[PDB]
Amino acid sequence: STGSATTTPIDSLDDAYITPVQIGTPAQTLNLDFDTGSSDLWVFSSETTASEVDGQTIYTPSKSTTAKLLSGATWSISYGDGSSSSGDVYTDTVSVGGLTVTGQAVESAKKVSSSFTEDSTIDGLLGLAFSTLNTVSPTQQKTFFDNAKASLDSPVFTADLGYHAPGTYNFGFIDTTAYTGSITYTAVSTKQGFWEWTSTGYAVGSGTFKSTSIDGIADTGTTLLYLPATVVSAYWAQVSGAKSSSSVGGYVFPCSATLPSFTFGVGSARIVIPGDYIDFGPISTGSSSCFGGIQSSAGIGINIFGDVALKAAFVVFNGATTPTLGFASK
Ligand SMILES: OCc1ccc(CN[C@H]2[C@H](O)[C@@H](N3CCOCC3)[C@@H]3OC[C@H]2O3)o1
Repeated sequence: STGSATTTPIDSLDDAYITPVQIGTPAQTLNLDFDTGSSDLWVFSSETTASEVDGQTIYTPSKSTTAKLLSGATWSISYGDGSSSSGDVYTDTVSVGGLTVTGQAVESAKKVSSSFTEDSTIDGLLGLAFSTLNTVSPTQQKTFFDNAKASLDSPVFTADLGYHAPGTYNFGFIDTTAYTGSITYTAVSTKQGFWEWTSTGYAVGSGTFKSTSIDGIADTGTTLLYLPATVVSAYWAQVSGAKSSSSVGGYVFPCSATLPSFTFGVGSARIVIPGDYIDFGPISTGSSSCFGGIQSSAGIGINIFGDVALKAAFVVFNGATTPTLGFASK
């Protein structure tokens, strides 16, 4: 089997991407944030505290003839931005772009934090990291991909995120028309449950390539590119007037600036992030100070190849017995 679904930026800055997902019988279509950095599938629901729902589409398990309450199961997730969600669990039929899984754990939210409430465009998350990170208790549950894996033509999915444009998630096949040149594959460690790999280095603009190992995760659920302080300093040094601001919470730069590209290494291959991918616009409405899309990972503990990096590539999440990651230019 295979599946193919279009993924769309939620706003003009590509702050996140949503992908339509069919849940239940008859189908209830929710727009979910496909997140290769986590392993829960959770949704806004009929059970979510009413004051915490503001515009989102909800899953109503009582209206699904295939929904079954998973007895005694609960879930709770905290995210690094201080946001959070929690609730109970159903199993139900879930389909993505024509690919169907029966008995998928669908984690129904009873509570969500204010950041989720304030964002009407995201109806929940679909995790695509390794199932060891799933938060369901007392019995951990499997990801959509893990459930679909055996049935797929090939045990893979690909992420093809657009810059200010739609893109695609494919399951079970590699679309060889979606990239240029070759796909370079690189080793993955699953020891922390992530798609964790090691970049071979970086360049800033037309600068010299720096060979240096950068261990990080391929994370579609993170907006920006988070890299070591040394690297990030080297990047913003090439932007006149750029400064790290404590009050704003990272590097900002004059909106009139022309941003240099950023290149990262995948083995001997090179992925080039165009400079305008690194512009996330005025820090507040009407400001001439803009927020940078490359930020320091120092306060995180791990480097994160978020959408800013991934959208510059065609990315293969290879879930073979020994998983690997593939990157191609496009
Ligand atoms: O956009 C919608 C949304 C909500 C939750 C997630 C999934 N990724 C999250 C990521 O894990 C968190 N990291 C990012 C890097 O700095 C440390 C904290 C951060 O906090 C929420 C979001 O970014 O996406």
